This record gives sequence, C-alpha cells and structure tokens, in this order.
Amino acid sequence: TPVPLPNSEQFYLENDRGEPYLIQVSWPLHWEDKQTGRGPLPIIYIVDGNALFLTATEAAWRRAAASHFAGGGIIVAIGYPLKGKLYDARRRSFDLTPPTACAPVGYGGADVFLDFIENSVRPAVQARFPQVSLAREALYGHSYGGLLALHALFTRPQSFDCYIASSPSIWWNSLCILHEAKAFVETKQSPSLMVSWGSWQQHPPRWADELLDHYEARKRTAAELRMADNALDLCAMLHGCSRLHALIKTEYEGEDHTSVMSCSVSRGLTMFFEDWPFHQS
Amino acid sequence: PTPVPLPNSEQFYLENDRGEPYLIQVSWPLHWEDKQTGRGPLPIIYIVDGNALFLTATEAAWRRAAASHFAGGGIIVAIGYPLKGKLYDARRRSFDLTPPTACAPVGYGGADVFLDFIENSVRPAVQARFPQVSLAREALYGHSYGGLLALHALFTRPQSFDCYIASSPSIWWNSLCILHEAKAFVETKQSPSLMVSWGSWQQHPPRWADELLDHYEARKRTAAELRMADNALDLCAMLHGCSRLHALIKTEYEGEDHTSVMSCSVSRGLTMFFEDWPFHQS
Ligand SMILES: [Cl-]
Ligand SMILES: [Cl-]
Repeated sequence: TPVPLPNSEQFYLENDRGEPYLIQVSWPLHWEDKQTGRGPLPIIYIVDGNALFLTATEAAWRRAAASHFAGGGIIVAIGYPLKGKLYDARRRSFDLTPPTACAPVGYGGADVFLDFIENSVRPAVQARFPQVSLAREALYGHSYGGLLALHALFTRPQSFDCYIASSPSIWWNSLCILHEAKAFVETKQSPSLMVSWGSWQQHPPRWADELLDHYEARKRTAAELRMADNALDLCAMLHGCSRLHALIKTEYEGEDHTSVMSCSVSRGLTMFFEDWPFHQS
Repeated sequence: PTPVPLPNSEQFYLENDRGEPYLIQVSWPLHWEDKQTGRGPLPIIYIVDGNALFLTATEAAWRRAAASHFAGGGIIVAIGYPLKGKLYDARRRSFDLTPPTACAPVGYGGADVFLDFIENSVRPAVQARFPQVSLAREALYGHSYGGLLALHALFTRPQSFDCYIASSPSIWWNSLCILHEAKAFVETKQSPSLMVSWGSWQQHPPRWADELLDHYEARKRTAAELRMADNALDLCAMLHGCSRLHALIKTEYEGEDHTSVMSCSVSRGLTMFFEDWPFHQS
C-alpha cells in the first residue's frame, strides 16, 4: 500500500550546534544505481526542503522526455524532521535570515546555516556519489529562502555558481538586504542570479464573494510586503554589475505566494541543468 | 541513509475488464492524522499519466495549506501504470488517451474503455478507501494525449465529471478529429467546466544555445504542424457562449514548453478546483 520513492534517499545531519537536518537527495530516474552516474553533473540545493523536494525531484524526472535534456542533475532538499507540516517556523526563522542589530531573538543565523551547507551537507552529498563530480552548484530558496539566496550571493558569491531567489522577502527588517546589495555592486568566474515573483503577490485579485474588509486587509498586507517593486528595485540596482554574469528576472502572471513555488523551482532547476551557461546581462 | 517515505499517501493496483494493469496513487491533506480524519464533502481530482504528475500534484496540494484561500484541500488520484525507470507507458497510453476513429492506426482508440474503467473501477475503489468522505465534485486532468482525453470525456460524456482540465491538448491528433465531437457537443440540446492551457514555447519555441539553424528550423516546422496554441484558441472560440458549458478558462503560460508547463497546469488545476469552486460564469 505505501508509496516508495525511487532513485532517492534521505539521511539526518547535525550542524555545529547539534540541531538536526533532514537531507533528501534524488537523481535521474533512468539510473539503475547511484553508481551508474559518472562524470560532471550539476547539483541544486533547496532550502525549506520538506516543501519542495518532491516537486523538484519529479520536475527533474519529467525533463528526461524533453528534447533539450542534457542528462539532468542531483536534487538536494535541506529540510527539518517534521510530521504533518512542510515548514519549521522557529528553525527557518534563524537559518534563513541574515544577522542584524535590531533583529528579534531567534533570527540572524544565515551565516551559520550557509557554513553548515558548505562544510557538512555538500561533502556528505559528494560522498554519496564518489564517481560523480560537481560541474556546478545552485542554491534555491523561496520567501525567507530567497532572502538567504540573495544574502549568500552578496556576502559569499564564490559559494555557489547560480543563486535562485524565488519571491525573496526583501521587505524583512526594513530592507536590510539592499545594504548588502549596494556593497556587492560597489566592490571591484562571476555567478548568476535568478529572481522571480508572482503578479498576485503585490496585486492580489478579490476572490469570489470575498467581503471588502477581508480583501482590503490582504491588499494592505500585499502593499507593505511590496514583493514586485522591491524585486524590480533590486534588479535595477544590480544592473550592469561586473561581479554578476547574468541576472534573469521573471514575473509569473497569475501566481501568488504559494502557487509560484511550483513554477519557480521547476524552471529554476530546468534552466540550471539545461541552459548553462546563461547569456551575459 | 534510508529510502524517502511519502506520508499521507498510498497506492494500489487495479485492472480494467481487458485484464490490463493500472497503478492507482492516492494522497490526502498532510495535516490529517490518517485517511479517516477526512469527513464531509471533499473535492477529488483524477490525473491520467499518473506516474509523471503524482508527486507534484501531491506536494502542490500540501503547499496550499499555508495559503489564505485554503478550504481544507482535497484528494489527489493519479491513474498510472506499473513502470520502473520512466514516467510514461507509450504503448498503453496511446490506446487509453486517444478517441476511436476509423482511420486511427493499430494501438489507438481506447479512450471509452479507459473512461469506463475510471468511472466503474477507479472511482468506487477510491471512495471505498474514504467511506466517511463524500465526493463534493470530481475533476479529470490530463496532459498532451491526456488533454485530448479530457476534451473527449467532456464532449461525449459531459456528466462524467464536474471539471475537465485539458493541459496542452493534442487537438492536432488524427487530422483534428476531436473538432467533430466538439462541434456536435455545442450544436445539440448542471453544466460542467473546462480549463484549457498551453505553453507559449510549444508553437513558437526559442532557439537553444549552440543549436544549428537547420536543427532549429526542423523544430519550428514540427511546432507549426502541431499548432498547439492556435488549435486551442480555435476550440475555445467554438465552445464560447455554449449552454452545456458553465465556465471556460483558457491560459497561455509565458515561457513554458511541452514538458515544463506540466508543473504549472497541474498545480493551478487542482488549486482552482479545490479553492475557487464554483467558477464564475463563462
Ligand atoms: Cl538593523
Ligand atoms: Cl477518421
């Protein structure tokens, strides 16, 4: 009766502080073993792993039938031990937000998390595929994950080849990420950045027989988050940056905070696997 | 290092009257303690080419739990085949997803057999796994040939499902034979709803890097022949203002190809059916 997931495995890693992480890995479906994979392969790391692993895995498998298929790559979902939910609110609050002075308690642990990914997760995944070598590495994240991806690019650009910021929470802590962006731009193989967002995030339409008070509240919230304009402001700031090879920005029409995750992660891994290297910006 | 478990889900094997096997994969909201947690009316979506879309549909449904317009979700049913190392059964689906015609080659035209199997075998089997649950409404999703099946289902047996979701329907198949059924559907006589979608890169594909011009012109020629977008628009215009159709929703996904659009269409498909029902009149 139970659904067994093929060509995939999961294991638990602990960070320096002893906090546990669920590492889920998948590889091309046509593979008989892990060992069958040989030579250079791309790899993508997905934060909030529990929420995205299956979609990223299956989307990657679907590419096998596509004409522009190059051989695929390895999916790595970095998540938490959970039951009956996709997110660890407390853990991700620390792991995904950059350090600031006025940040409340339980925030500003992004550098701890990034160090963990580079020093613990990456080597552990590399060990699972001895015959495989990493052609290139991508970091994907959504919302707070998007903020982490941007933070990673601006403070440690050599860490990953491609950064995929899905609907990044630029709003967080009075637009503190824009300070790092300016410093990154003003400083003298450059990585690539993929920024995306849904059109319904900042400009949500009213539902069927939705009461006005409920709608204006969603409108107010949307206006404050300022998902589209903050993203457009960032991209305009990064425009003509020498430290960035390519900047791809996409507004997914008719997608909201939640629904866009399907789109962004699917295109993210597809372009990284099949369209590398991207054209200069 | 252990295998990856899929929680709040199960699979079982059914066989049609011809003795041909099927893998039925089912999932339900993640917050549920088990199957029996579910009570009262719930929506249910049936996805053909189940092996290719079950995990995306499942996880996309779970992701909606955090969304504002969440209303308890629904049940995902992926109707697939016993496969190992691939997502599609080319031979089986060729029969199951295409409607009967006099000119169709051998191995095609088994859509009615498949739709009977879904209604007579799959639906009751799933209902039996959730006795306390009532089926508020039913949706039939399919992609490519699956989209052709969804349209075929609507035109020949519109009462079978409440919603039909045709993702990039292969209207081109067999000299546009489906337009006969659509023509008869509109020119005769609670009305169901139809969701049609396609990728913008299907009919107008962009050139790849390091792609020879000769190779690119071959892809464009193929794309022009299949005529994904224009055939869909021609069909939607033909169905517009029809009495037997409650709502028609068409979408062109910008920058999506044949394969990539599947992620978008199935995700929005189940979301709209679960959260935005009933659709506004069209
Ligand atoms: Cl601060
Ligand atoms: Cl014919």
